[PDB]
Amino acid sequence: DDPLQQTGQLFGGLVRDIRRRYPYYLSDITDAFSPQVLAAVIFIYFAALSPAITFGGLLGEKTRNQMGVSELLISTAVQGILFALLGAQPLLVVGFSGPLLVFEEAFFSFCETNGLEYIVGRVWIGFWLILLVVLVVAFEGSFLVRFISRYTQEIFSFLISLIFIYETFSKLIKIFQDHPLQKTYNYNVLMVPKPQGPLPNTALLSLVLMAGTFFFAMMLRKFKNSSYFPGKLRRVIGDFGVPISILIMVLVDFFIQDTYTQKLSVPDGFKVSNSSARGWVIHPLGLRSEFPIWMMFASALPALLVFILIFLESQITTLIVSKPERKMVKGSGFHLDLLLVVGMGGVAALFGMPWLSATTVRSVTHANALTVMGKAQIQEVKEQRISGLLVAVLVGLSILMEPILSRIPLAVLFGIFLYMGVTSLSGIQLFDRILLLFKPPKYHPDVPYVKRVKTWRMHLFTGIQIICLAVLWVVKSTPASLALPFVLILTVPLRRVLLPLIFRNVELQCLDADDA
Amino acid sequence: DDPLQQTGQLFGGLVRDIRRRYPYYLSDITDAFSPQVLAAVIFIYFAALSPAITFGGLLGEKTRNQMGVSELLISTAVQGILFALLGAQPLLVVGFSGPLLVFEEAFFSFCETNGLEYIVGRVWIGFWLILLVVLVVAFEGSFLVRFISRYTQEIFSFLISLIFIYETFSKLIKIFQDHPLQKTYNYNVLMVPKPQGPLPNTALLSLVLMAGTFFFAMMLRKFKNSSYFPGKLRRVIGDFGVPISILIMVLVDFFIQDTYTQKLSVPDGFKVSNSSARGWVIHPLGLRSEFPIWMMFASALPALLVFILIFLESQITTLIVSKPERKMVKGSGFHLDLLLVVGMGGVAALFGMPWLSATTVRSVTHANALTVMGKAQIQEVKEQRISGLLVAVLVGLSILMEPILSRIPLAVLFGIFLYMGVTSLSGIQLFDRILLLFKPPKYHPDVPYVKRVKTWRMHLFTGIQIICLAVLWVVKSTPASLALPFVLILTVPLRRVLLPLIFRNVELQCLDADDA
Ligand SMILES: CCCCCCCCCCCCCCCCCC(=O)OC[C@H](COP(=O)([O-])OCC[N+](C)(C)C)OC(=O)CCCCCCCCCCCCCCCCC
Ligand SMILES: CCCCCCCCCCCCCCCCCC(=O)OC[C@H](COP(=O)([O-])OCC[N+](C)(C)C)OC(=O)CCCCCCCCCCCCCCCCC
Ligand SMILES: OCCN(CCO)c1nc(N2CCCCC2)c2nc(N(CCO)CCO)nc(N3CCCCC3)c2n1
Ligand SMILES: OCCN(CCO)c1nc(N2CCCCC2)c2nc(N(CCO)CCO)nc(N3CCCCC3)c2n1
Ligand SMILES: *[C@@H]1O[C@H](CO)[C@@H](O[C@H]2O[C@H](CO)[C@@H](O)[C@H](O)[C@H]2NC(C)=O)[C@H](O)[C@H]1NC(C)=O
Ligand SMILES: *[C@@H]1O[C@H](CO)[C@@H](O[C@H]2O[C@H](CO)[C@@H](O)[C@H](O)[C@H]2NC(C)=O)[C@H](O)[C@H]1NC(C)=O
Ligand SMILES: CC(C)CCC[C@@H](C)[C@H]1CC[C@H]2[C@@H]3CC=C4C[C@@H](O)CC[C@]4(C)[C@H]3CC[C@]12C
Ligand SMILES: CC(C)CCC[C@@H](C)[C@H]1CC[C@H]2[C@@H]3CC=C4C[C@@H](O)CC[C@]4(C)[C@H]3CC[C@]12C
Ligand SMILES: CC(C)CCC[C@@H](C)[C@H]1CC[C@H]2[C@@H]3CC=C4C[C@@H](O)CC[C@]4(C)[C@H]3CC[C@]12C
Ligand SMILES: CC(C)CCC[C@@H](C)[C@H]1CC[C@H]2[C@@H]3CC=C4C[C@@H](O)CC[C@]4(C)[C@H]3CC[C@]12C
Ligand SMILES: CC(C)CCC[C@@H](C)[C@H]1CC[C@H]2[C@@H]3CC=C4C[C@@H](O)CC[C@]4(C)[C@H]3CC[C@]12C
Ligand SMILES: CC(C)CCC[C@@H](C)[C@H]1CC[C@H]2[C@@H]3CC=C4C[C@@H](O)CC[C@]4(C)[C@H]3CC[C@]12C
Ligand SMILES: CC(C)CCC[C@@H](C)[C@H]1CC[C@H]2[C@@H]3CC=C4C[C@@H](O)CC[C@]4(C)[C@H]3CC[C@]12C
Ligand SMILES: CC(C)CCC[C@@H](C)[C@H]1CC[C@H]2[C@@H]3CC=C4C[C@@H](O)CC[C@]4(C)[C@H]3CC[C@]12C
Repeated sequence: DDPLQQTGQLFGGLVRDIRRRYPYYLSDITDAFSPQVLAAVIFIYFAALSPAITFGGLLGEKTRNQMGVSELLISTAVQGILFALLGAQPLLVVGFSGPLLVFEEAFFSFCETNGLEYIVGRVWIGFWLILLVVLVVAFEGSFLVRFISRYTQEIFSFLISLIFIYETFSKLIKIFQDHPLQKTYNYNVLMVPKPQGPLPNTALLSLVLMAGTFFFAMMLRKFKNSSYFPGKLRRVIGDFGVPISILIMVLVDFFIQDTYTQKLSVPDGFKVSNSSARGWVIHPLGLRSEFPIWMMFASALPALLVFILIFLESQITTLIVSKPERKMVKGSGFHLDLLLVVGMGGVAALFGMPWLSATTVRSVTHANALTVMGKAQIQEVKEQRISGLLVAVLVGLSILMEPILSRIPLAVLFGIFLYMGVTSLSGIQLFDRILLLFKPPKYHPDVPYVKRVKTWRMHLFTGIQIICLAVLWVVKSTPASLALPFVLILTVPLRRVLLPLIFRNVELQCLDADDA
Repeated sequence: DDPLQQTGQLFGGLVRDIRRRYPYYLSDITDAFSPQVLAAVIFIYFAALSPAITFGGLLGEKTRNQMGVSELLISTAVQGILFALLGAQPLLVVGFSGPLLVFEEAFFSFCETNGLEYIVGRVWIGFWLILLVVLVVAFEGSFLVRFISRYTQEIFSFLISLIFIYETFSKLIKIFQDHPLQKTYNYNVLMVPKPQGPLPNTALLSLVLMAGTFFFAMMLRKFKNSSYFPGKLRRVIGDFGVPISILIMVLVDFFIQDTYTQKLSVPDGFKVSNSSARGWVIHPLGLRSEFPIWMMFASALPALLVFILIFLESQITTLIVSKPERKMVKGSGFHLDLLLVVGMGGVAALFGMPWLSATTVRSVTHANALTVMGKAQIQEVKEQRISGLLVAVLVGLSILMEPILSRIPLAVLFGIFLYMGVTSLSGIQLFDRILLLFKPPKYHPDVPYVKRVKTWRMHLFTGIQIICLAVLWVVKSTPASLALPFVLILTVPLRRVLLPLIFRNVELQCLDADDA
């Protein structure tokens, strides 16, 4: 029954993953028939879209429009639809991530330096990723995911959410730096690409919209598990907590018409950003210049790095989402998801669209959205394919529904990112122990490790995980950001060889447990 | 032991009030030796000052400077010092109120029409208030305060808090109306009296400062009764919850130097606002024109109205502050406080300074500030004279402490008013029953009246008190605002004659109880 086992035959895990979930496929359609599911579709849409808009914008300027917002949106749409329809864990949101953007920057700079075609280079990376993932899934390489314990899962899960929170505030600060609070402003300024100068009331309204959206979302989450209004109405309003918070604060900005706020800009149509550069289908052998055969084979070495990026990102996200404490009964497959995510991404490279990964926050957020609360204990989770499908389709149709997206500020969706960032920390025992450092020892949650492990030893354990978080954040800050996944890999040796020396088994078993 | 009893002798209550509290007078100095007491001094200072600044400003413009901020500040200082040193309940904050402001415009408008000297008119009102209060205290007229039950106390206490909250938002709205969020602004504008035109970033920053101060104050109140940090540090930070919230958000505005925010303006020195109109000491017989002897006797009729205003305001505030549920052991005197408050106010009229009253929110706020929490049950209250004395002295020295006050925005102190407004509702059973209207019947607090009175009957009782609140708010809105105290008087007949018909004794006794 345990997914992470070596069968001892070629593609044994892949078959066993299909065999376990596809029996539930008719349930994966009906279970979606709930208002809570529709509230998740609306929430996770904006959670899924705005990153693809942002990263696409960032790719555009750092890759000279070889790959822009349109390519990313279509990729997130097509791979999102397929993965929802064919995957093992539909609650995983497949999209673009920060470590993937860093690779594209380095790959572009590498290609620029050596003087090779970037987009043609990726096609080969994509082919080697298809070769590697088939070779990995063949021998059931996802068995090594067993070794990654809560220690490494939580260190990861915490770091990703901090980033998500950090970046959100970095955008608010950027708005304030762009539109400073001056004494006088210049009004003879163009706003056709974007505002050339500073603008009045822009930065403060952006803060008001961000703070307000995070407030309303949190207060409606507080309202969900309150004792006000009838139980039906309290849940319905609580389930649609974010969509109400968005609608309100979007309508707030709609009425404030004279003042400027930065909105969600999408491409005009379904066309590549730079048409002169590349077409919709990228040629392996080359576009303009004849692509070298040395790079055609040496594409293996970056593809190995991209595989490790997509593997760890996706497989650790699968762990986090399919934890025992989260009441997920339909079953999670680590081989079929890895095969699709990388396999699709490899074929996506052929059409000059970016390979994606099962992103942690968006996956967690989508799981948390579909998770229902009893009495605070988790009753069940609405595990189905319709939520992940509809989000992907809506992301695909984002280019068409510009009229609607044009009235939605970025400030409000940054308020939603802050809500996603804070909410992501909820079921992380690391974060729980970070709070206990500040709380006195008498006022502890009396959890198994609190009762058994000594207070100073528990804090010492928590201390070492901050040292790891700190080191990971330093590695992230430095140019060597593609080394970050390999530093997180060292978190597994730590718990395996280093901690057993300074700590005891009894404490280690209590602090780091598979189930709680 | 019960204060509200007829002794059956002249000035029996006054003697009995002195006899009960003055034995504790040495305790009323030492009990003030606590950090929590110093945190109250800082909090209640701004709570006491900014109203005198505002009402003084309002008197100034509606009385042609015959009485402005200077007179009000000195009155609140002198009467505040004396009442703290000589009073029965030092926790009562004596200051100017809205119903008193209504009388001063009404009396000025009367004097302007008939063509009489306003300030000389008040001197006679003051003499008749001294005659009435001595005649009332003689026969122990504060025995009628017994008839005022939680019903009328809570209806009052709630209405006063709603006003306090309403007015706060009316000032924010005014700022937004004054400094609208436009596309373009004019920078060639004078700001020497105040900004002549609209200004950028002023209204939104004012909202940010107000929202931020109310947030920090509430989160530090939430922190006070949390389980974070050692018990000493949690209380100390919790007790200084408002002063920290003020300091922070004042320093926030200090760093935002280019943008404009409206600050606390006080007079330059200790001089009357309009020297030409009149001097410090007002002459009974007249200043310029010979004051009529018909008004010298007819001054009784407005003085009777002012007495009823100051009596009900102060005596109902004394009830609220000296409730049984609030752990106040040193004893409350309703005769000695009424004698001082009105008697001082009558003598204050002679120097052209405004008669004051024991204001409900500022009294409640000051009591709530000095109230310590155990475990949520009230352990004790730090009842002493030093808090009320120091506030009054600081209000007196506000005119000299201009450099510090000039850097403090109004926006932040409006955030403190909102905090005072919401916190004032805490120990009001009316407000508690307003929440139970929305909550389901199964999730009720299990208080005596919840289990004894039927849910539909309790909601019917609460419904009638909203009808009263509504009627009182309508009477307040209309020109007849001096009729409001006499409408609140009718709240006592209601519970006495009208409710016993539709309701039963058992329910009435449970819903309206002297102790809980
Ligand atoms: C869940 C409820 C939480 C939200 C409820 C709302 C509470 C707060 C309401 C808004 C007020 C924010 C307080 C800070 C005020 C700063 C004012 C300002 O803009 O100053 C100018 C400053 C700029 O300072 P400056 O003027 O020195 O900049 C330099 C300018 N030159 C170069 C010209 C010298 O801007 C900022 O503050 C930017 C940084 C943002 C910091 C505030 C972000 C917080 C908002 C989201 C809330 C998240 C925390 C909540 C806690 C977690 C809860 C789970
Ligand atoms: C304890 C924490 C609670 C406080 C922090 C939570 C608040 C989050 C911070 C942001 C403020 C909220 C967003 C308000 C939306 C309006 C913003 C704006 O632009 O206004 C434009 C409007 C003006 O709109 P306008 O300018 O478009 O109107 C048109 C005018 N013409 C046509 C002339 C151009 O501003 C106002 O009217 C002010 C409204 C303020 C209302 C919000 C009050 C916030 C203060 C705290 C309230 C506490 C509530 C909870 C109490 C209970 C506590 C448990
Ligand atoms: O852009 C839209 C989303 N956001 C906004 C969040 O509010 C965002 N911006 C980032 N940017 C900073 C740097 C490069 C430009 C944008 C960024 N960078 C990184 N990293 C790469 C840098 O090494 C860190 C390693 O994961 N990781 C991010 N998360 C995304 C999900 C899975 C991974 C963690 C991330 N997220
Ligand atoms: O934090 C806000 C406090 N302020 C700011 C001024 O210091 C304020 N402003 C008022 N107004 C401003 C705008 C023009 C009118 C005055 C006002 N008006 C009334 N009343 C209605 C006038 O008829 C009387 C109703 O009983 N009562 C008030 N209270 C305060 C004392 C205890 C009692 C209730 C009151 N308070
Ligand atoms: C589309 O791609 C082409 C080819 O990469 C870009 O072409 C030229 O301009 C760039 C600067 O804008 C230079 O860095 C290139 O060297 C130059 N290349 C050639 C062959 O002329 C073009 O700018 C891109 N267009 C957009 C809209 O991004
Ligand atoms: C001080 O008081 C005097 C007397 O009331 C005010 O005097 C004059 O100006 C007023 C308008 O500003 C008129 O309404 C008065 O009728 C007029 N009275 C006389 C006798 O000339 C004076 O304005 C006040 N000054 C200030 C600073 O408020
Ligand atoms: C699903 C698609 C898009 C992924 C592409 C990867 C290919 C190579 C994968 C997907 C499904 C896989 C097959 C699934 C099941 C079996 C049955 C087993 O007895 C032998 C291997 C075999 C036949 C696998 C071979 C490899 C396979 C064909
Ligand atoms: C586009 C941006 C600005 C906001 C989008 C949010 C929209 C889609 C949200 C906000 C509030 C939502 C509604 C709130 C509650 C209910 C009751 C439920 O039983 C059926 C759906 C229904 C009727 C929702 C439909 C979707 C809804 C209208
Ligand atoms: C419709 C649902 C099921 C899928 C959502 C995504 C849809 C809208 C997207 C994904 C890929 C997109 C296509 C990608 C490529 C092209 C070629 C171009 O010359 C015309 C548009 C066209 C044909 C696009 C139309 C819209 C499209 C089909
Ligand atoms: C450079 C720093 C920030 C990175 C390392 C994280 C810091 C905060 C960690 C490392 C070791 C930790 C300490 C280890 C042991 C104890 C003893 C316990 O009774 C109280 C907490 C305390 C004192 C911990 C507090 C947090 C701590 C100081
Ligand atoms: C503070 C002053 C100026 C207020 C003036 C009010 C007058 C009427 C008050 C103030 C003090 C009062 C006296 C205080 C003490 C006593 C002793 C008692 O056994 C008989 C009544 C008697 C004699 C009181 C009578 C009324 C009294 C004289
Ligand atoms: C005038 C404006 C800026 C607000 C002024 C508030 C000042 C007076 C407040 C803010 C925070 C306060 C401090 C906070 C905590 C303590 C610790 C306590 O054991 C003694 C008092 C002391 C040291 C307070 C002194 C007064 C203080 C500095
Ligand atoms: C000092 C403490 C105990 C009391 C606080 C209030 C003080 C500062 C106030 C209240 C009344 C004020 C006085 C009122 C009247 C005048 C007359 C004027 O021509 C000079 C200033 C002078 C003399 C004031 C000085 C300051 C004063 C004494
Ligand atoms: C002038 C305005 C404020 C008047 C409205 C006040 C509201 C709150 C009052 C007026 C009439 C009241 C209702 C009258 C009758 C009933 C039926 C009873 O079985 C439960 C309470 C309930 C439902 C009351 C609830 C409160 C109520 C709705």
